Amino acid sequence: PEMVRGQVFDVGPRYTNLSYIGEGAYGMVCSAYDNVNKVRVAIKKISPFEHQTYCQRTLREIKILLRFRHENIIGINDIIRAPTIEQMKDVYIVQDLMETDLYKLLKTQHLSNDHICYFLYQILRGLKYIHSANVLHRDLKPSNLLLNTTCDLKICDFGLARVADPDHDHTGFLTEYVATRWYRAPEIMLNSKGYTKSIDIWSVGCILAEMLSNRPIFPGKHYLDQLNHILGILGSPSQEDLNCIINLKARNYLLSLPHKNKVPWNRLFPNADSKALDLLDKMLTFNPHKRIEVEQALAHPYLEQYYDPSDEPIAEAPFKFLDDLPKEKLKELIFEETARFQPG
Ligand SMILES: O=C1NCc2ccc(-c3nc(NC4CCOCC4)ncc3Cl)cc21
Repeated sequence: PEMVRGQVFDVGPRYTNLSYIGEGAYGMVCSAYDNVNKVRVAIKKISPFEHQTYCQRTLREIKILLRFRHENIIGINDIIRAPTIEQMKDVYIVQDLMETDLYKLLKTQHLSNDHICYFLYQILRGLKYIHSANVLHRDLKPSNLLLNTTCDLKICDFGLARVADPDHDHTGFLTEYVATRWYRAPEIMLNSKGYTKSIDIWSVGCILAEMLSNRPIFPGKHYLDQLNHILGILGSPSQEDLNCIINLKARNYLLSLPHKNKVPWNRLFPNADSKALDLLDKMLTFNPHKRIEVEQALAHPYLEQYYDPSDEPIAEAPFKFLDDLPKEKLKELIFEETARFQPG
C-alpha cells in the first residue's frame, strides 16, 4: 500500500499519486489521481473503531452525505475499506478535490463586495438544503467552505452534524460544547445544546463578518471569553432578551456585567455595503428566537441579484430521530452503510 507520513494510505489501484493535505483529530486527508473518472480527487482516512463517539460521528457523516445531493455540499464519490469487518481498520472517503478553502483565501486575499455576496449566497443556498433535511451542520467556519478556481463553494465536514431537536435544546450555564469556539452562538455558553437551526445562522453571520474584514469578528481565547467578545460588539442584552433566559445562573451572570454599548456595524466595517450590514445584524442577533432564518436570509435585499427560490432546492427525504449503541454495533452499521461501494 501507498505510504504518506508514516501512515498507510491504502487506496489503490483506482487511486494513485498521493499528496498530503492535512489531518483531523482521528484521520488524514490526501489528494490522489482517480484512474477511472480521469481527475484528481480528495480522500479522507478515518480510523474510528476504537471509540464509540468517533464511530457515531463517522456513521452520521456518511449517512448524511450519502443522502444529500446539492451543488453547494461536498458529496461522497466513493468509499474504500477492506472486504470484511475483521480486516476493516480504516475507511477512506473519496470526494471532489477543491482548490482551496475560505480560511486560506481570507488569510491572503481581499474579497470584493461581489465575491462576498456570491460566497454568502452559496453558503445560504447549501444551508437551506441542509436545514430542509432537519439537519444542523453545527461547525460552519471558513475552513469548512471549500472553493474551486471559479469560486464555486461547497460546505464540507459533517462530523458534528445532528438531526435538529429544538424541544430538547435547553441546558445549564457554562455547559461544555464541541464546535469551534469563534463561531459559537452566545446561547451555547448560556442555555443551549446547539440543537436548533439558529446555531448555524449565527456561524454564517460570523463568516460574513470575517469576509468583510479578513479577521474573525469574535476571536475568544476560551469558553467564557467567547461571550465577552460577543457582548463587547452587540452590547448588553435587552430586558426582553434576558426574560427568555429562564436559567438563573445564566441570567444572573448577564445581570452582573456592567453596561456595554452596541458597536455600530458601519464603524466596524466602514467599507461594507449597507445591505450586507443589515443582513449581518439580523444573523448576529443575540436572541436566537429573533435571529433570521435561512430562507429569510436568502430573500434579503443584499442577495437580490441571486435570489431564486425555484433554484434553491430542498431535500427530498429529511431525517428523523441512535446514541446508546456500542462501538461494535456501530462498526457493523458503518460496514453496512459503505457496502454499496465495494466490488461485488
Ligand atoms: O471533511 C474534512 N475535514 C478536514 C478536511 C480537509 C480537507 C477537505 C477537502 N479539501 C479539499 N481541498 C483542499 C486543498 C488544499 O486547500 C484546502 C482544501 N478538497 C476536498 C476535500 Cl473533501 C475536507 C476535510
